[PDB]
Amino acid sequence: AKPANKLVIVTEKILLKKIAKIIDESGAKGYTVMNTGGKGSDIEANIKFEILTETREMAEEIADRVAVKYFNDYAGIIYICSAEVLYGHTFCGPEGCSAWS
Amino acid sequence: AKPANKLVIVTEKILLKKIAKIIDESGAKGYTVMNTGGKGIEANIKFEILTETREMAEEIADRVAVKYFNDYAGIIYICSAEVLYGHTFCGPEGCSAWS
Amino acid sequence: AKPANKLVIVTEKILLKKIAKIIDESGAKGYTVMNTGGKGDIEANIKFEILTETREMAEEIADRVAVKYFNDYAGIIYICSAEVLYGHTFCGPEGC
Ligand SMILES: Nc1ncnc2c1ncn2[C@@H]1O[C@H](COP(=O)(O)O)[C@@H](O)[C@H]1O
Ligand SMILES: Nc1ncnc2c1ncn2[C@@H]1O[C@H](COP(=O)(O)O)[C@@H](O)[C@H]1O
Ligand SMILES: Nc1ncnc2c1ncn2[C@@H]1O[C@H](COP(=O)(O)O)[C@@H](O)[C@H]1O
Repeated sequence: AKPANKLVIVTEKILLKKIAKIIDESGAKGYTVMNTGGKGSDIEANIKFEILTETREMAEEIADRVAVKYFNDYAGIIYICSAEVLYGHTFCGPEGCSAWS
Repeated sequence: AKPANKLVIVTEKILLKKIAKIIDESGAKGYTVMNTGGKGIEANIKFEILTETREMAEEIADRVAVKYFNDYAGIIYICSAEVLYGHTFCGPEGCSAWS
Repeated sequence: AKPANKLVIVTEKILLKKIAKIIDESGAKGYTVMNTGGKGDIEANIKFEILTETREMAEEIADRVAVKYFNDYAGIIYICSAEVLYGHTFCGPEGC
């Protein structure tokens, strides 16, 4: 297994394209996105991104960039969870996530 | 970053309003909720609530489980999380950027 | 609270039933599944979340999925630590 930061961005659904381009520009190998309801009926349409990154620094770069650009004007939260990747074509590399020395 | 518990509640879809009410009264600052499928394929909902303290997450869990989970299907779990940004969650003092 | 492993499988929509069958055959007590988008242009996929009591049960599911499918289909499998606070089946009759 390969350690990973699971970066989660939940924000207003209109920022989808802007945030995807920030993720693409970061070096992250990919991302998962989904529609969600958020309260912060009072529920509104949100989007949640989940981005597994190899380093804490890459996660922080993405978080920082989204927040500095958008979080004055739009509701959102960004957090990280620890994760381990077991299988992942691009995340772990050709030798997979359980490489030996 | 500010330590948080990510409280997850997966349950029957018909409980959405009832559980949102509990989360609202808890002092939690917000929540996410989404339609999901599940087997325990049924129509489910999943709530995600970040809480500042483990006690808040446990009180919400306790309230929901006692009120509904002997009569309806449901699972409640927590993940550790660190909040980097969150205007309401971290408040004015920010997400302790240098802690 | 009862420690748990949260196994997450993101993969192609067509494998929904096939992966569900593998999760069940593993002894896992349940799973959640949802429609997602991903890049890895955004395309439609699915995400499974499976809480397991043991790490080996999570890796058994993971191994069986990846060997059977990840040469031919897009996907990622990862695990997060979790604790279950309430669950009928996960914790048994005496609760978590
Ligand atoms: N404590 C929280 N737990 C979960 N989601 C939250 C929380 N606070 C805010 N959010 C999410 O992010 C938005 C709130 O943004 P903000 O008020 O700028 O933190 C809402 O749409 C929620 O979906
Ligand atoms: N072991 C598990 N892993 C992930 N989700 C679960 C698990 N057990 C139950 N669930 C979810 O919670 C719902 C209610 O569970 P249950 O009360 O066991 O029928 C299910 O329909 C699933 O979506
Ligand atoms: N680093 C990552 N973080 C989050 N999700 C990912 C990542 N890499 C891949 N995925 C998800 O897994 C799916 C298939 O990935 P791939 O097989 O690598 O193209 C993508 O469409 C994403 O939903």
